[PDB]
Amino acid sequence: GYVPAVVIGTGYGAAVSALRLGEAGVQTLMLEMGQLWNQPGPDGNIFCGMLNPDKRSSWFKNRTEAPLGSFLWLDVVNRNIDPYAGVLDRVNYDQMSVYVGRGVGGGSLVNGGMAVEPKRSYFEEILPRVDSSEMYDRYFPRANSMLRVNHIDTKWFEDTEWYKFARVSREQAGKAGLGTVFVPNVYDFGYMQREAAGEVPKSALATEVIYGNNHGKQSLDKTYLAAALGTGKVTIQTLHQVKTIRQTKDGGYALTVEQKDTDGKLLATKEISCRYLFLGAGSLGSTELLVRARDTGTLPNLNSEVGAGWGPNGNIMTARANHMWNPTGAHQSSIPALGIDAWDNSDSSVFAEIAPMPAGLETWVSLYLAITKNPQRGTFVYDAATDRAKLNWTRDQNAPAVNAAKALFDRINKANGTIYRYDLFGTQLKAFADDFCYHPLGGCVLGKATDDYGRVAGYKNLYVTDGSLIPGSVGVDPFVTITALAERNVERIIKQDV
Ligand SMILES: Cc1cc2nc3c(=O)[nH]c(=O)nc-3n(C[C@H](O)[C@H](O)[C@H](O)COP(=O)(O)OP(=O)(O)OC[C@H]3O[C@@H](n4cnc5c(N)ncnc54)[C@H](O)[C@@H]3O)c2cc1C
Repeated sequence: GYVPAVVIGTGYGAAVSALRLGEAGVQTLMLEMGQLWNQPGPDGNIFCGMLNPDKRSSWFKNRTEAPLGSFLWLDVVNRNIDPYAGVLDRVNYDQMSVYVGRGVGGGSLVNGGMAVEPKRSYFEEILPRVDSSEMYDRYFPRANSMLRVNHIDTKWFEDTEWYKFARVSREQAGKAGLGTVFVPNVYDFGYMQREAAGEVPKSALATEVIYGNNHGKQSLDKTYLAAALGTGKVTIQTLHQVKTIRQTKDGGYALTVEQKDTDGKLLATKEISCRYLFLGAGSLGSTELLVRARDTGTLPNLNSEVGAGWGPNGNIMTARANHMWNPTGAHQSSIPALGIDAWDNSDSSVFAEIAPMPAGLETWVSLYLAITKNPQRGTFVYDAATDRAKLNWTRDQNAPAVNAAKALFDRINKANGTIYRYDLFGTQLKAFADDFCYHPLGGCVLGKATDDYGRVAGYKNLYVTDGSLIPGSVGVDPFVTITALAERNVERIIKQDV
């Protein structure tokens, strides 16, 4: 039925939006297509780990997959599974696979927790219509506080076997003149210490992250969404996927919403209507809803910019083979702590996460997730035949990202006399994974598909809140930027529209 505000999804944009709506007294319903992850499974844990994947690992696939970079060591643990409403969805497009979370909390359930503010001068370049002073003065600090960002104890970091992998890359990078930075996180680093001491159940130190963390990680269900529920004005319905959006004849918006079980069986189709409609379905999900609505004629006044301007945050994965005297360790925390910041806003810019690997024995490999500045963009194009958005991105559009990553890591290899690994990303020789994305950005870009606060052009009381707003790149891990921009946007929307 009717409810004043509906929020589609429960990731970062959605969670911020719902909390502030509820605090403003607006009764709000959040619709999430995945599960509320709170039921102990067959091992007594909510989530499966990376060395024991099961159906919970995967959104409707029939076989588990190894985390990218890890196939050579983790294919042995893969198994056939029944298609199930699991937590991590590998979404396959023509020449790009985008990985997204599915559940109450969205990507916050599956991500590495890295909570980083973009460089102000880069923010100013990518979003020149946005007042950067309020972002840096007000909204970024608010986001970091609410998200419960915290910082690793450097003495513990320096001492612990669980971060040897990070220290090895730091030393190697330093021989090339390259520096590292500590990366703040939403994973409780005090908890992580006690894990190493054998004092509390392990999660990051038990090879968990990408299928969820049973402990330690402050995903959005614990932070913004808990607070939203606490207002008394917000509820969350799960296993509810919004399919269509239209503008009702008498005002407001109406949604068709499918309710499924965890096996994917359709239980019901419901119409839900509202006064205020907020899209927080992610870069992929929000954009799909809007291209569908435009091209099927249910939101005919959407503009041509809906679908445009997508990029993978310049994501490239690569790996180096260490010398035999530089082992990375059998025990690697699943939460990154250091990055290589070689980001100067030029086209050679790279911000690289020093990524753990989950094998649990010594491999001598250093793994990196590079974030680059690549101007190429893709477009989501509605396919009416299959009722799907398709992402028009081709692999050659990642050549600038590969080139930037390669130039940086070539400097490190030259300084150390090391070589790449070529075998971590399939049988063909391939040192740079260039057809995945963890950080999808764009599709409904701020100021192009929307006004400067995410109001969808052509419509009143229709808002986009999430990664689809970002113009393809932020130069850092994106969730803090999504969160801060959503804080800015919803405040203003409530003040002027609600
Ligand atoms: C492996 C991995 C590692 C990452 N590591 C980091 C990191 O360390 N730091 C960082 O900053 N970022 C990281 N990210 C990226 C980060 O998680 C995303 O940028 C962020 O979650 C995007 O937030 P969002 O609000 O746009 O959407 P999401 O968090 O993707 O949330 C969208 C939600 O909407 C739901 N949904 C979608 N369509 C519908 C629909 N039609 N109806 C109902 N519900 C719908 C989804 O199921 C989901 O719960 C990582 C991501 C992955 C996958």
